[PDB]
Amino acid sequence: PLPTPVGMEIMPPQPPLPPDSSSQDCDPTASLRPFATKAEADAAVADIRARGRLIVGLDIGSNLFSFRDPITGEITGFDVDIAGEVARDIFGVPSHVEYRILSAAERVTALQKSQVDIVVKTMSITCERRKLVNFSTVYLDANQRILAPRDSPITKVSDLSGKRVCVARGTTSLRRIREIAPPPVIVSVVNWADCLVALQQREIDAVSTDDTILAGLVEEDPYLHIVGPDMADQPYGVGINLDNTGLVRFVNGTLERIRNDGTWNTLYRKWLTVLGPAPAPPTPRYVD
Ligand SMILES: N[C@@H](CCC(=O)O)C(=O)O
Repeated sequence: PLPTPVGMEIMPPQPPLPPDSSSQDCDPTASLRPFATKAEADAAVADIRARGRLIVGLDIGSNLFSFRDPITGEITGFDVDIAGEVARDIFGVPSHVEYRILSAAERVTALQKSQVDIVVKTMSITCERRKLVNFSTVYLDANQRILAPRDSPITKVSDLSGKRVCVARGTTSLRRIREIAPPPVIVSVVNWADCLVALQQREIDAVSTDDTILAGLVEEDPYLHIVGPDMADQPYGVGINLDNTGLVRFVNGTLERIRNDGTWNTLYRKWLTVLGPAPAPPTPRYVD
């Protein structure tokens, strides 16, 4: 008897939402400059260092980003390795991490409640989210696209109308699909692996989310392919409690380091060559 994604919901039919120009960009990707001195940086993470490990929110439902490797049994992926570089800067080695398993829908609340130090879970930086949490500079820039079986006629956004499209709850992906007119039948799940299972069992017709995540689903199921135009920019940031500006500055120093010392390029080649040759790392933007 076939696996079933626990938590699969067919959403109530709703009229399309307009594309949001009201609060579109508050310049959301601009973040806080790193500390100039090593001593300042070490002081900003003294509490984490005293706790003995960095507590990182993510889940294991995003192949290539955060997932459990079936051979080693370890949580691994690009987001796991990004978080490990923060831990390296705090402790000297990347090993000192504890994961709190959080769905996409739980990222903001976990940060608000100080249940994790950081979220590294493909977290798009948006103006709406910046009212509630803080973010590092951009560490990867993705774009929303469409994933369908190779024999599917779906190749453009308008083809999704009336068809069953899967998104994880609590994502920008859902908001963007809610703009499509006429609407698709919107099926929501806990995580992106659940969308893959639904498609493999022909319970949906397509998945739409970050092309990075979709490429991870293609790696698991090469019967699928990515189609369609860029539907919405997705600049990933490390999510941080709104008031912990010192940790924002610290993480932004880590990102400056890995953009410039080759680590970012190494991590891209390690995980993301399905997307093509490594681009330059995203250029950071600073408010101050
Ligand atoms: N990156 C988008 C969609 C993918 C995801 O994070 O689950 C978001 O922050 O919601």
